[PDB]
Amino acid sequence: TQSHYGQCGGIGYSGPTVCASGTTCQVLNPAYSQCL
Repeated sequence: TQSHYGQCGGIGYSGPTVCASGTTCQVLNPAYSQCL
């Protein structure tokens, strides 16, 4: 899984798109899905 503060999604986003537990794959803005 992806670590705390590591980016998860948003801007048609590739790479480690699956967060660690406790933290959420966020939706702060359309581009900004992060592990918070």
